[PDB]
Amino acid sequence: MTMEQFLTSLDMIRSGCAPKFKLKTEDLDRLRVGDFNFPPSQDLMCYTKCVSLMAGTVNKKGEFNAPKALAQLPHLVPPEMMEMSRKSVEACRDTHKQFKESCERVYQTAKCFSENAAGQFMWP
Repeated sequence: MTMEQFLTSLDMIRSGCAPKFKLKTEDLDRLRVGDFNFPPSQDLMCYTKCVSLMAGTVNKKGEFNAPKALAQLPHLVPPEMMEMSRKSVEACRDTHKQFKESCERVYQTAKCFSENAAGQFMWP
């Protein structure tokens, strides 16, 4: 996919998940730019689980599937973002083992991704 297609995909992905939750637009826009540096509500955390479930990178228990995520990347991000995404998959594939609750497992993995990107990170 192209960067232009990617950028638009962010909104389409959000559209499938955001209506299920009570969300503040200021919070989503911070996540959108990779700013995970504020306290998340439970809704925001579960929002990230819904996004990741849409991506097929986690299961219903919030467990991150690193080999499948790696397999799915060419359908998820554009070529410009492949290497950093691959780097983050590897760097964050275990951080989900340190939390027990499914929404927090995914949120914390997502936060880890944002901290292991060399500036190029965007969340739907």
